[PDB]
Amino acid sequence: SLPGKLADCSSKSPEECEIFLVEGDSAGGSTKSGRDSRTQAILPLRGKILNLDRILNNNEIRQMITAFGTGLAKARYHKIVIMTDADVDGAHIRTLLLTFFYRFMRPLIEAGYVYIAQPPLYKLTQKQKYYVYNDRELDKLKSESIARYKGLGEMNADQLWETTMNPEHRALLQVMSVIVARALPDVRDGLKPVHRRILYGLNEQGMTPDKSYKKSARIVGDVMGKYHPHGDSSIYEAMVRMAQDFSYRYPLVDGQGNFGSMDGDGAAAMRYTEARMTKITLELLRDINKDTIDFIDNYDGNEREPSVLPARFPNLLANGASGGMATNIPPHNLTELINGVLSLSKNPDISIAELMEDIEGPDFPTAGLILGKSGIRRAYETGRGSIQMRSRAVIEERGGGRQRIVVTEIPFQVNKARMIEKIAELVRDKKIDGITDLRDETSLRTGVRVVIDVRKDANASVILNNLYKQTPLQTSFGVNMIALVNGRPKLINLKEALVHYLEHQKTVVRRRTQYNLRKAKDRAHILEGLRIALDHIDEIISTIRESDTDKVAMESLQQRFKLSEKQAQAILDMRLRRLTGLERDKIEAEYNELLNYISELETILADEEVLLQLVRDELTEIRDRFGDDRRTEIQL
Amino acid sequence: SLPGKLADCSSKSPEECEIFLVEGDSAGGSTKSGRDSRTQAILPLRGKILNLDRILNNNEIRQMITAFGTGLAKARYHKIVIMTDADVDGAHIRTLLLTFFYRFMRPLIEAGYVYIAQPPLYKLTQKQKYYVYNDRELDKLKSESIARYKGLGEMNADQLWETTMNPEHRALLQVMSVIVARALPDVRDGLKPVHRRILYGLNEQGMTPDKSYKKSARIVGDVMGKYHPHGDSSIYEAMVRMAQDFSYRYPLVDGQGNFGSMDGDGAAAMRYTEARMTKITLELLRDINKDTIDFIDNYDGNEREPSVLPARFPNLLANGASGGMATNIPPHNLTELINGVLSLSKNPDISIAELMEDIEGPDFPTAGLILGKSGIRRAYETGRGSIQMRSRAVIEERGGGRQRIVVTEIPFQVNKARMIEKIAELVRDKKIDGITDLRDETSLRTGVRVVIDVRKDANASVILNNLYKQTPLQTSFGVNMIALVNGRPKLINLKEALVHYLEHQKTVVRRRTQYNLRKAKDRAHILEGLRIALDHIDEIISTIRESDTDKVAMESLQQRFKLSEKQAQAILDMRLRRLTGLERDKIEAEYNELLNYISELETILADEEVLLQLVRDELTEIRDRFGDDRRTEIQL
Ligand SMILES: [Ca+2]
Repeated sequence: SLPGKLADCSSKSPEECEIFLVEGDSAGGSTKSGRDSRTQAILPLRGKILNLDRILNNNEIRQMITAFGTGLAKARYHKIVIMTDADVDGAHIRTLLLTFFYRFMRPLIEAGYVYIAQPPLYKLTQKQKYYVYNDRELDKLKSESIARYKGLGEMNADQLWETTMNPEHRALLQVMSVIVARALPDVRDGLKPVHRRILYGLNEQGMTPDKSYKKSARIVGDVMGKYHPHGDSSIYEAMVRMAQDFSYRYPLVDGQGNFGSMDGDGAAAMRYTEARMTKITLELLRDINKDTIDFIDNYDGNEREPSVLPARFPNLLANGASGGMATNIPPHNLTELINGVLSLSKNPDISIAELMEDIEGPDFPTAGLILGKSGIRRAYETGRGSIQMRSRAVIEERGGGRQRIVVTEIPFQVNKARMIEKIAELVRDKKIDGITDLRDETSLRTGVRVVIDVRKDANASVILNNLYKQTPLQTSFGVNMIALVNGRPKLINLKEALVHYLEHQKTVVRRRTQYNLRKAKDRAHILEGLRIALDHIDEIISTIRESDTDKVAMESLQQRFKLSEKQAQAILDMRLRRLTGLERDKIEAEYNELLNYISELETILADEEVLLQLVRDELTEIRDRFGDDRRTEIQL
Repeated sequence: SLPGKLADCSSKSPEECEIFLVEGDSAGGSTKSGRDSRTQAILPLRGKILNLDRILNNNEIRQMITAFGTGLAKARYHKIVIMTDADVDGAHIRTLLLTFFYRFMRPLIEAGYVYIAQPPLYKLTQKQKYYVYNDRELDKLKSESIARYKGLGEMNADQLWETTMNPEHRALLQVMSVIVARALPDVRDGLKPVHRRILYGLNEQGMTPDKSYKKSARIVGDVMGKYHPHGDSSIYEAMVRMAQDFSYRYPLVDGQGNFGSMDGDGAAAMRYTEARMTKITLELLRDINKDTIDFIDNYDGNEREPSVLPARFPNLLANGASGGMATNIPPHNLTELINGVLSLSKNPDISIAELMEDIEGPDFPTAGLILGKSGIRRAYETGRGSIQMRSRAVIEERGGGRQRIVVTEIPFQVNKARMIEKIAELVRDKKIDGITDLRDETSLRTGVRVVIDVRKDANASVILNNLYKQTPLQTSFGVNMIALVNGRPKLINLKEALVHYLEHQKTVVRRRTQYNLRKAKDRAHILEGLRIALDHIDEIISTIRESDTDKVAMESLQQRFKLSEKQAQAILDMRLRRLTGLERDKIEAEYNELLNYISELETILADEEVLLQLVRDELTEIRDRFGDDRRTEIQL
């Protein structure tokens, strides 16, 4: 009987009593409310405390035991219900607890004293809503919107009680797609859920590069409330990351203010730093509203969001993807990439070895050196391979025979401070002799500059080679090209990544042509009715002003001038100001051009290669405006 | 020369060198970037570590010393600049550091080695923008929008460098309104910045009680991005608080899901819990868009927000205000309050003693007992007084002479768990004898129920009185009626609080009448032009279709039919569908009523008492629909 932590029941006979183990925040309070305190006692576990990571019993678990009473047939509660959420987090505790019981308290499992809660699963809102517990029941329910309960904290006390812990109605049980899709980038646009939502929220609020910087909170707050309902931290961090010259080969966010550093310096408060779209990002959301990608419902059903972006440049390979680290893809050269894609499109059957005549290999924003084509080959042929990144370092001779190491560029994602802080240790731990001083003079003007002062007697060259060994001054990049292909996580090699990409581009362009074509017809149709309308205006006003209701108006108009439902409507929504003299010709001018446009669009659609070239050209154009010089040197 | 923490410079002569102490997150990275690493070294202090709270030197401060070199004329840097933000937080570190230097390192101050940074203060955007450093310079600037820099993290590296740390241009210095207004409630609506923004964001997104619950994240995310650019935690917590039956006498938020408990149980994730407006909250935002309160610019200038709400019930006193705790106001009875206000309005000169014939005193959502009219009197007469809250407890006799204490209601804001957890200690510490068992069977059906089992030999009554002493089972409420009056924090007594309130109501109602009156005229004017327009339609179409541009159209119309600029405009924006038969009469019908309405509104405005009664009645109506029975008993 823990006083402050556990809620006790009146009954004292273990046969009657039942104890619910719920996650404190998940449903501690509401679970304490809906219960039948005459026979129901609750013990909320402090989720954070519980965290294969075995160790001495937790204060939380120790309490769990005390309350049971066995830790022996002297048990206090015959039934021990485990209430936990459906979510990733929830299954954690459910398993940890179960797993636990087996190891130090199996008799309970043997005795059938531990149960597992079964809350509703679905609520069908069609105010009438439904309480389904499994797909089959749901399938039968719907045949005879949906919203799946994935958190106990979504439910009120009484409902929690009525559906899940009230014996009369309850249905106890004796005794990872979120994790997946939520991390891995789509192979089509390179973005992972948070990033895509972010770039989308930038687009939706029209924070284009041509307009002024908006405060960061203004974007975090929007995305969090509409697409990504989690801590601001996760969104702001991910947004900061896209804005760092040393993190993205092609920053997608344009930040203003303090945005951290290679040393893991933090970024300023979100209400201080400003951010807007990068010009290259516009090529990432280009045509998004021309039915080029399928939209989906947002987490709660009140908004709509892109399953992918048009991604008019090969972003996955370009900017890379980063890691648990289920995947690990490196940045590449946009010019090389686009050139590689153009080479793919000229002939489908091109070899990875030939793709590599365009795509030299990785190309980190941080520059530096790659130590050989070996790991690159393996990584491109299979999707896995270690790649050797070594800093750009030179030694320079000065005064009284003294020497000096100057580190100009460091390996990607290496924390410069921790590296400096490390060499220092190797010197205090006397594992390095010759270093008389080390400074990190890295600034905006000098660029990265770590300076190691070697002494006269020492050998800088030798020391240097010893850093490649004892420090991050050389780091391996473990390629591991995993990405969402066809909704499923897949491992890809170089060619395959581009293939799915180019495919996406052919889909985007065609889908755009179609949208544009059916939007033009729609408008051409509407213009015909307007022309008719305007021409015989006298008539139109006659038949309308004779009509008693807007509905019969619709009727006469279609009847007498042979207008369509849409057309009649448009004429009724015409403003008197459209009656001026110039209008008629603008309507005819817009029409005559629109007809020509419709024609050109049907021409693209009709011919396969015409469309592919359209893709070829648009790609070529972007490469021309955004492509730049390679920074990382592959040597040997 | 701390390696990993401090950024070093090349120069080694203390005369040249200068060290900047900046707040790590504030501007650690951007400060490391803009610097002149040839003579400028930076030491970012880990803000969190630094937190009158004196103690053993911090690891942070210890580093500060090491780097200086004196801690002696053996100093390393002749100049020691302290860069910190303007914000509340910023002045903390600025003072802590200064204060520090005096105590263990005064020679430096004596030597003039410590300076203080002076970043720009204002940026005037009129793309041309300005860099002002003080109001006078600004005043001269504007005479010859504004946005005040209040965070170093708002600035880029190069600007930080150019304006603040570049010696050529820099202007060093040898050697709380936010805190205020940001906590205290406005005496007019009872709300404090976060709450008002929240209720406003509920209104702006139309999350009215008649529509469905929206996920909590959907409100947190909106408010945070538009009005309150801080951690989601602060907003969600404050929103949860407004939704708790045991926290607000009149919940302003209508929550669904897990929302915590008296035991300090947490609320569920914001993406799990649902929330919407409470019906009483509608009386809080009633007429907000009828020019009843002054709007202001939001933190970044892209949005507009209420400096106050209409607050059609006395919310400050009703729901209270809570605490550092600069203020502390208790909940009250809405019926009593409204009655007290009506009593005020019947005669301005009413005494606090008479107000108290309506307003019995505080009235906590948690019920319980108040121990006397004493502290109440003092609190109402002066705005300060201790009030004694005691639980509702009874003893009941059972079996073999055994007794029992049953606690039904506890004092306001007392953490029930911590209280139970406390009594338990008093029993293990053998400071209480007779308690054979204690249980907290509080549920939704049983309500609050703490049960203390006393034994036969013990005296429950005696024990009980010993709890009032040794535990929160009795708690004092320290009244302290401070609130924003006229932009300034002021202490108020009972009468004064209502006075400022009733005043606000007279302002709201009049301001509404005026808005309604000038909006009706506007529309009456527009209707006259439409009538004319429609009547002579043949003409109208003639003169319009003869016009070549919409501008000359405007001209002819005003000229020939003597229409006004607005009127001519409206006729041009008329849709052909408005030409149907029924329209003309609706326009005449709407007009004929509108004229009558305009008349009635001028009647209110004209007469003082007519308006006051309007307030009297509207108040009376709300009291009738929302007023309820008093829960807290004032006894003796
Ligand atoms: Ca947080």
